[PDB]
Amino acid sequence: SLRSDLINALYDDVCGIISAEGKIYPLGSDTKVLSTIFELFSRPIINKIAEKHGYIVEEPKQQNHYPDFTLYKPSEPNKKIAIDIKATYTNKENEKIKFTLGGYTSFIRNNTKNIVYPFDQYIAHWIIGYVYTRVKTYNINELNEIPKPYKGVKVFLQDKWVIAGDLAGNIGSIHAHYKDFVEGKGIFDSEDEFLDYWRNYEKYNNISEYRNWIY
Amino acid sequence: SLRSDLINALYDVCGIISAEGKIYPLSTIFELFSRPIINKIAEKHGYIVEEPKQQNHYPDFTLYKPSEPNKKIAIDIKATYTENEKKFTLGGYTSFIRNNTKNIVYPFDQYIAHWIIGYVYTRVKTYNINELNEIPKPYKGVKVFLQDKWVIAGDLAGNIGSIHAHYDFVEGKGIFDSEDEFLDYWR
Repeated sequence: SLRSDLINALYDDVCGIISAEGKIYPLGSDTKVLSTIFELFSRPIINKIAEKHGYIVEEPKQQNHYPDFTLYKPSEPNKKIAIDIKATYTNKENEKIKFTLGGYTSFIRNNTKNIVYPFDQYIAHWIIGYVYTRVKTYNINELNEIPKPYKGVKVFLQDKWVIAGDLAGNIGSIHAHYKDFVEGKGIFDSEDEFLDYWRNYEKYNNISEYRNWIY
Repeated sequence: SLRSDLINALYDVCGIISAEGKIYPLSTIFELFSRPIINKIAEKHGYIVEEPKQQNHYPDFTLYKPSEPNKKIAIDIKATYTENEKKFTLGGYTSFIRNNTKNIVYPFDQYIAHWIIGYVYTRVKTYNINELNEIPKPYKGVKVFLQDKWVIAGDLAGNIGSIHAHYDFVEGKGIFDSEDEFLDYWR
């Protein structure tokens, strides 16, 4: 399985940005730089495991476009995997955390807008999450002093719908603990249910209401 | 002159470095570069800086002397690219400028100045400290400027597009006659 191999490759970080002159600038939990920093560590991994399974990998040449990684065996080109990399922080190790998962007004509702390949062609939508515990340049010899943005990184690979939640922030994911994301304990019964909730989200506001609405 | 001190004080990065010494080859970066500089000069003048607490909120940096809240300065870190040739975008012309209390940190009427810090670069496996030379750069050459929003703004988006001139920007060379004509166009 590309999937079990892949996730077990993720199971086994940043000091700052480095210049050509070897000068290092710390980053320290200041803003969105950490999502770009996270996808960077993953690109190599997604690539070695795919290759060792005969899978192509691809990225949105047209920059802003879903998903970060499109995978597929040339033989059966029509079954494509969507792999998005999301990241979130936790100030308290062992507290519940949240993620954002992409828009619901575009490709989930249109089919073609803002996606690398048409939605109908992807058979799986995986999510790679990192939960990192929140906590004048430097030399190459100062790596162990440079004020790090976080201390501890956790990752999980889970299908998108499984962890999707019922509240917008751009879809918000469930509000659970690291374990619930790994375990796969979301709130939707089927992905059919997840698609229908988010496509019709113009009646209902949360899952109870929703399920009543389908009556 | 905080505009002076700032400009005076006002970019080569080719990778991110890991704890294990490894280096990963590469607009958030320029953001990250300005922050440290913006703050050291302002503390040198007595301004408290404040970033936004939500996406899409003007401005990137609001600065003020606590005793004069209606004399805050807004700064916007803007960055684009060329190799040497022929344009930025400038927030939105629908919100805080016609509203005042929307999509902005403070009411537009508290800002007695708006600026833009512009960076115009030129575009184009892991390595280690010795391999540092072999790391292909992300951008060839980087230029920087600060100028008000009204001095370099004009036609339309295609946000709200600035002029399409040659790094002019530092000289002001824009098309509007004043900041009243600037607003009286986009409003």
